[PDB]
Amino acid sequence: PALKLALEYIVPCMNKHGICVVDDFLGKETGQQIGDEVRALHDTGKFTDGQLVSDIRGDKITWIEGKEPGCETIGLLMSSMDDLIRHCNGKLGSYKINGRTKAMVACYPGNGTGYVRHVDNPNGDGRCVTCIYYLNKDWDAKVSGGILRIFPEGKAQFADIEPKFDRLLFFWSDRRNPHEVQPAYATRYAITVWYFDADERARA
Ligand SMILES: Cn1ccnc1CN1CCC2(CC1)CCN(c1ccc(-c3ccccc3)cc1)C2=O
Ligand code: NI
Repeated sequence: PALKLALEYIVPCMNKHGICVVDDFLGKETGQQIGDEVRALHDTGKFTDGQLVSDIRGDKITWIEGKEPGCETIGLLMSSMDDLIRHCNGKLGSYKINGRTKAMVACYPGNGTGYVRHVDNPNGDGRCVTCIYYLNKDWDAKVSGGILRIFPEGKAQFADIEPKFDRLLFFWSDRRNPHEVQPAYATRYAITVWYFDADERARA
């Protein structure tokens, strides 16, 4: 229920906390299909070899426009993220969201790598909202790790997000939300898109 989710949940939660989670976003049939497509990209070698950690390598990535052969349902996910944001009108902060990046599909290989603490957009590059879709069936963070931990600015607490199947996450891309991915001991997939604020971007 896009507009309803938008108006009753995503808008008030973002404006109050700046971090929001939607479980069971596309449902398990579409979700599995996205899973399958991401796995096919992995098995057919479309991912990079992974972030040079040490040689130990971490998260493998691939940029996905949405129209590529074999990425149709990823395309569908993207269109559906786009619908959510659009049905938010201009009510996320005072931002006017007019574009987004392609989809970054990330795959942690399960070798104990994660991702160091960072801010997605620390220097005003246009990106106002980070949108992440998780695809990991029966993820148990107690056993496989890979929690996304956010450190909201000015709070003395963590916000730990499990990379659960069919979960969608929004958070502010700027310094309000430093985050890290804790070590992952199982294959962990996520798809991220960033939304641009027209003014910040016209001006980057
Ligand atoms: C893996 N993961 C989990 C949680 N956090 C992360 C890492 N997080 C921060 C670093 C990345 C990925 C996300 C590396 C790519 N990237 C990125 C850079 C530049 C642009 C860009 C530049 C110009 C014009 C338009 C877009 C878009 C995206 C990031 O921000
Ligand atoms: Ni990040």
